[PDB]
Amino acid sequence: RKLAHNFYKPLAIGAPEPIRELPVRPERVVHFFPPHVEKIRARIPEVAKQVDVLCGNLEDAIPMDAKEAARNGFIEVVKATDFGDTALWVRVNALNSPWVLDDIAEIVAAVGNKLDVIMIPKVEGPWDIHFVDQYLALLEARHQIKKPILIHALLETAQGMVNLEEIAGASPRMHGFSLGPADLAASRGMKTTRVGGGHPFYGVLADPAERPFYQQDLWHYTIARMVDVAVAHGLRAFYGPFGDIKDEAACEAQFRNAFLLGCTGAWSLAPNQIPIAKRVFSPDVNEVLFAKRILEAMPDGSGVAMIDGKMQDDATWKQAKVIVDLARMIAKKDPDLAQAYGL
Amino acid sequence: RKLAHNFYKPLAIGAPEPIRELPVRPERVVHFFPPHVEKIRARIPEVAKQVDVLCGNLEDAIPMDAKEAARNGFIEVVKATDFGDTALWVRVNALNSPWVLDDIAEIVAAVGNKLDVIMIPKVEGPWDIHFVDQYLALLEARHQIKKPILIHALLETAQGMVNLEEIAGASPRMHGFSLGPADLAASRGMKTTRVGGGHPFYGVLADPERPFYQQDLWHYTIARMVDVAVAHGLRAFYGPFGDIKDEAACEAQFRNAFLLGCTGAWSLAPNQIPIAKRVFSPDVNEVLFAKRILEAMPDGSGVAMIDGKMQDDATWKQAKVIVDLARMIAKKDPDLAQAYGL
Amino acid sequence: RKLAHNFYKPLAIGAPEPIRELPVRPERVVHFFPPHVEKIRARIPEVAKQVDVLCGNLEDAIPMDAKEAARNGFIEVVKATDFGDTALWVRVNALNSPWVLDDIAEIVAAVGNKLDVIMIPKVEGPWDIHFVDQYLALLEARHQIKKPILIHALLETAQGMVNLEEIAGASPRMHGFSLGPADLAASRGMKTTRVGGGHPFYGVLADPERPFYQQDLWHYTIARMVDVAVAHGLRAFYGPFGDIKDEAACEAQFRNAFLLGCTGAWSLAPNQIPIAKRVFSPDVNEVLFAKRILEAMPDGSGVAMIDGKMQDDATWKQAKVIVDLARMIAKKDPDLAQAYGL
Amino acid sequence: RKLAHNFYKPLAIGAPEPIRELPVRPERVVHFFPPHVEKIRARIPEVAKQVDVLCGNLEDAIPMDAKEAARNGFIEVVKATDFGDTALWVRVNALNSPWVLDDIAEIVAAVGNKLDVIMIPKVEGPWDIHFVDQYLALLEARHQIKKPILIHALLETAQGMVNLEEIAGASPRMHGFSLGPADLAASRGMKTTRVGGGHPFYGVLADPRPFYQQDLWHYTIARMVDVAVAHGLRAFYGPFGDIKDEAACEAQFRNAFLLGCTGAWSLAPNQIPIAKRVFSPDVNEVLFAKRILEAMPDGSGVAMIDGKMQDDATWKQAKVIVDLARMIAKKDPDLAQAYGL
Amino acid sequence: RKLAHNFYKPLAIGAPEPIRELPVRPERVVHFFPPHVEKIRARIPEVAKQVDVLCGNLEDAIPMDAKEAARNGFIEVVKATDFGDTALWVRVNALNSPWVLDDIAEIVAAVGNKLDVIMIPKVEGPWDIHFVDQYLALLEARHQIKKPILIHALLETAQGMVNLEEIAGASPRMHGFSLGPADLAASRGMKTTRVGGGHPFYGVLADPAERPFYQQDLWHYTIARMVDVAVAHGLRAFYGPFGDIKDEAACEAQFRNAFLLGCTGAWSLAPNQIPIAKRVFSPDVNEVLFAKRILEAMPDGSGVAMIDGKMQDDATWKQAKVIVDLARMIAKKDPDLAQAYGL
Repeated sequence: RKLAHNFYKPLAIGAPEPIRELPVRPERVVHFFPPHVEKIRARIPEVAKQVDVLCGNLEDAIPMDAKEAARNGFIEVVKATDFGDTALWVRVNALNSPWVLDDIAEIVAAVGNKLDVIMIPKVEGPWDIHFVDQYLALLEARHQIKKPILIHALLETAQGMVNLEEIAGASPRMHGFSLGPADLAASRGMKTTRVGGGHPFYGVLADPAERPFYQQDLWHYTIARMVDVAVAHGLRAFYGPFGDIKDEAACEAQFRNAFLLGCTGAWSLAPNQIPIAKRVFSPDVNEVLFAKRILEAMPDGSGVAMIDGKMQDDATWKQAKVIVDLARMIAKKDPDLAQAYGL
Repeated sequence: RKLAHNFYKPLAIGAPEPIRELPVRPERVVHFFPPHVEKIRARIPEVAKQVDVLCGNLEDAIPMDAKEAARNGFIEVVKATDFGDTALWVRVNALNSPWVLDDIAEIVAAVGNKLDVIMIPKVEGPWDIHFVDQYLALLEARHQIKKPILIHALLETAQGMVNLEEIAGASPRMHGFSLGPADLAASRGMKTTRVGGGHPFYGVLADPERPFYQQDLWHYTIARMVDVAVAHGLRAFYGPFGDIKDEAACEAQFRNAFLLGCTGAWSLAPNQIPIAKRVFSPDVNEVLFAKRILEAMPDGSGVAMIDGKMQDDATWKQAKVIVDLARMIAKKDPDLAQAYGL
Repeated sequence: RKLAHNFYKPLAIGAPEPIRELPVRPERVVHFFPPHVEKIRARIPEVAKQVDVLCGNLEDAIPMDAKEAARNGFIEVVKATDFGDTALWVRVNALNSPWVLDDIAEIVAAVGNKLDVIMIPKVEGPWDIHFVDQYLALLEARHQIKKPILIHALLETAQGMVNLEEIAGASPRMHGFSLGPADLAASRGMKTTRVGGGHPFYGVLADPERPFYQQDLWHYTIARMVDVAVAHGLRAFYGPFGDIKDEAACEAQFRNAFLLGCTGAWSLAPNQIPIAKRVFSPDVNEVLFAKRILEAMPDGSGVAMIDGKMQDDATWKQAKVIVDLARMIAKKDPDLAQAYGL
Repeated sequence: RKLAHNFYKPLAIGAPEPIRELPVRPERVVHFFPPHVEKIRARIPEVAKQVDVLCGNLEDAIPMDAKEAARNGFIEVVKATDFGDTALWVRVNALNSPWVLDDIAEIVAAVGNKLDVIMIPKVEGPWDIHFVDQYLALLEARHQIKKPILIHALLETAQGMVNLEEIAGASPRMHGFSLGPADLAASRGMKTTRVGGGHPFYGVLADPRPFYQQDLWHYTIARMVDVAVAHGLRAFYGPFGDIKDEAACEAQFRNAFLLGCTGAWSLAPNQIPIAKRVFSPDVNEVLFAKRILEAMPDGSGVAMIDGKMQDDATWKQAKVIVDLARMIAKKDPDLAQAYGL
Repeated sequence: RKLAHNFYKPLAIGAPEPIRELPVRPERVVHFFPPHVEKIRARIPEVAKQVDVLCGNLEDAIPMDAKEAARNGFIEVVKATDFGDTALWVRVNALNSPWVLDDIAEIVAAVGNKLDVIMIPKVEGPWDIHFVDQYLALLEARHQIKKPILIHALLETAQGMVNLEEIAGASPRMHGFSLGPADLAASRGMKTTRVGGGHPFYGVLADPAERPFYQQDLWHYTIARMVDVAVAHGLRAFYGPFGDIKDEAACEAQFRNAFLLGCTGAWSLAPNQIPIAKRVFSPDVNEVLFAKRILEAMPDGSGVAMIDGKMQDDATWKQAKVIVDLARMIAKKDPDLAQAYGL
């Protein structure tokens, strides 16, 4: 628990000033891609135009022999690509791995000024954050990175869920969390199906034709807790990978459940999940219109105002301010939503 | 959190001795009324006889040009009304609002001896409780209030849910928590259809037509609220249900709270009044069992075993609570009086 | 918490060295038996062969006038029986009862080397663990117990759930947790139709006859229990299911706990024995995947990758546990032996 | 720490109700004695009249073959002695020792209604207190002890000094702390020439040479007092080993007293009057407190004495120091007139 | 402790923005005066010209029948006086007294825009700070106070010393601490012969004519602990009152002991203590001359510099900046120190 007057200081001389609040931009879909596959690298400038954020993958589904080819491939394609409004993330290897050191160092050195958020696997405590925060700062100051590279934590273990508060407030670099269904289920010892997301035998048997069996959601406690901790710290919650690429119905349903609980976006591991994520995690229409009324009653966000019998202040205003700014950005690339939002 | 030998001490010279445990009384329904409306104000003495708890509202749905009127209005009825066995609460404005200072100060000064619980909107940390505690204490001393005015925390933000333990044990004034569904959903970013309800699209899709089983949005919230509240000797409450017209959903939602361990719920309309009282009335067989406990242990001392279960002091005090509670309800409900035998 | 270098030191001179990790063995079923009953006592050596864990009961459903005969009767049967591969547990009385002192002391004194785990009722805080840990150490050093006796915490209060993390990391004696549904629901104010069951009136009403989707009362509880236990290297157990004859609902409830990460459940009758064993037997596909991890990394060192997932120390020793557990079960079950390939 | 509404409840059924405040009584001197020595046991009924607190010792300086004799001898003399106004303490063996179980269990069983305070050696954390608290409660309930036996923590390790706040607020049984100089110095690696004393070579050298000796125990005692007082506990100076050096003994006792310590141990009859003389309540403080008790008849309302507002916390301490002075006045005629009680 | 992103927010709509760093100004002497006394009240414009800080007293040594007179007297003299460079404090009554509410409310209402710091007696925990913080914010918003009024905690109990960390980080209003010797000694059970002084009989007796008796300082632990907690949280530590007015020798020695341990200033209960405090707690000439070179080496305050073998960063530059500003302000009032400092 750092002191407030030390929390927002750069951890290295020449490192960029830590952020006071998260950058507002579309993050409905976190599209993953293997940077070592040449065919994939070829289409990256085209796919970048269809997604909110594009994320390079050096960890899972990346063979041990391809680790360096992935890192170099990532650096290669990023140097050549103008991502424009699409954000750039990268998931490096775990902190105990023999690749993570070169992963962060070589990438920040080469394409640090294009990198927005870095994803760290298997974050189990604030000590993990402390290392990465200090490590990035020294790398940022070294190569004159102009904007602080944010930290996205991947929740994969039982300990991670327990230490969620301490992780959330360990650094001003914190961006948010991603629920890793397959990894977390393996850690906890959950028996799920279809690489994480449910099990048809988890339900309630009714009292006595045949007794009704009402399936229940295995991930209620997990997401609910993830949202509360994240929101309280001004961070965003995300549903991670939905491994069952072919079941688009279960995918959209699972994505929707996350959205209804307060999640910002989800991962896509294939071209068919891109439109699903962008559709589900798009800001509610009525919610956008309501926030426009709030911004109109309060030009500065100063003073006291009441809308629909509800007192307004700086908190509700900044909040209305982010969702309108967000919706406007989405409207800029979606004529159909530009009409529905009036933005 | 304060030291044990300082926790139950008055925060002001003249302030009444803090309570050691919650006053036992019916709290199945907390009826909200707008004190600035003379028409509604005039019916208060008769409504009070219909509800367990009556709560004046100065906050939401009370216009900014009517705050002073709502405040002065509330003082007016309370001065002129004898509430009898009905508890008197009031929901003042937010701690950052330009109304809260005069709200608490003037109401305590005028009717502090009739006010039981004050409800604080948007409690997010123990620092909120600490302010209200010290502020009330100085006010109680100035006007010689005989009973300590308790504090009810309204949960409306994510931080409030996370800091629930710190809030619960921040003061001996703590009464309990009310879930503010609409406000909490807005804070978290929950997508919900109507206040107090859930969402039709939250559910589990069955494996490869595929059935769709709706889920409860508020399960985690109520469960955590109950656990924290009970552990600190407080009481958990379900807040407002915005759909007055839909009584079936209202009873179903109130029942979900009751089954998880909530004490009562809010009522915004007269049709919600009998619903809350019916749902949150103490379980009959549970009451009947506590009567055996109180009898096996008249003094409440020594060791006793009922149905193979050992009875210590903790279970006895719990049994004393529900039996007394059931009796105060049986006092004005001939049917429950029959079932309880009280 | 204690410092790391002190955490694994014995609390008494002559007390066995504290374990660094849980002893791996079948714990799918915890069969309870009243040691004061003679006809039950006689059939014990036979019942022991049919269960993974046999637990003597001195607490609930044991009359106060039979407490001593239960304690003595337990010592008698344990003395004359070689339980073999069956784990031996005992549930003593509550830490505030007038029996617990003689319970722990006399049992450890006589059969301490045959006792594996002691179940403590109503653990509410780390202080409870601290007493038993220090108490046991003094008793172990006195009678030269070679194996450290582990503590199994019974969760029966809301405060216990709130302090679950402090309880989990209070001692290396910690084995795991078991839910006490009848008590935990009483403490919370939860309404259940069965001990360890749910409630048919708890569910989501659909928007406009309106269908009613039942929900699980225990989702929050089990989920929190699992995360805390697993994080501290402990095992979470479901506990008892009241409705003995509802084997259908018994299996479903046991299954839900298993799917969430619970190691096993209690059995209150012979018919619940095969149900618990069937349900909590290690998932076939976890066993298979674990063997691939072990086959890939002989000594557990170095870096490897299975199905795209990097394997480290944590994954390896976790896989070592599963296979060892599956092998111990394969030994006494030919069907699972072929399914596991062990 | 436990929750406030649970903190003051008996930890066993039939156990006496936990105290809310420390019992007010003279504790200027804690006189130790070896209960196994029959010659000492014979004079105890008379020695008790000469000390504020009498504490039997089962731990240090008690041979391993005499541990059982000491425990039985203690029970024997306590049964035979009417202690009157003299407090009865006992220092059992360490919590890891093979004697502590029998020490606490058998003594409480036989003379639990005469035992006021147990001194526990080498208390390092709240866990130590949690065990003793729960263990005592079950023993108290079983033998129907009428008053809760308090716990006095011995500070003998660096860890104990670090976990002071956590040890203090871990139980309502907590009476206070005694400093254990020899063992604490050994734990820290501190160099002292005497048990309870400092070191002549610890000091400040002047600039170009006089050498100004410093007190090694300043930090330790100051920290102990703050933590104890904050929790409503009493801090004590432990044993002073150098029996013959009465000048240095009084100086060490006085240093502790000036910092806020309640009393000190006595390892020999000659230290008994020294502790009394030093740790007797200041006359001026007693007289000023009498003014408070007179100005505020019930302790309510708001008064002001010498330009200082008197609430309830100030009045409660005025009441404590006066009651304490009166009890001492009951057996010291010189202070009876000095205090005016 | 609050989260960093909520820590620096107004606690009320209309309340001024909380400070990020302590205002830099001469605080060597905090001169106490009784506002209920007429002749004192009439010389205030003259005395204020001779002190760094002027603090009105409503608490100790103020009779109960004079509480209202003192409160009104303070308000009247502040309204009529332009204090210029002199800071204005006030010590209201204890938080449990029947005078606190009126003390704070009426003063903020009438002279809130002239009040710099408010001193609270007997601060024992963060909860105390929490009340005053919120109370002030609601009063500041109501009366349009432009600058936030800071909180100065008086240490008078053993509990206060123990909870010193939680107190220091309880609010951005925190200015620092003052040691209250008579009250704290009474709480602890200490014995002193003078208010603020030690005790002759507290010392080390040398080994075996006469055995020498080396006197020891009673307040070493207290001041040392107070300084570490204060400095860590970016606060300032003050000695407080030295009750022995006559003994100027002991007063200066006692003030110096605080100054050598890092205390910013002390109270002056009498006109003869004013020049003593100003002389003692004036910034050391060596620190000013050296800290200037730091600013000289690195003007903007960034980059990597090295002075006398020691690396200079943001932390050291910021501390060097304040010591020169402080010295320059003092230079404006003292031509001797203006010569020594060179400012």
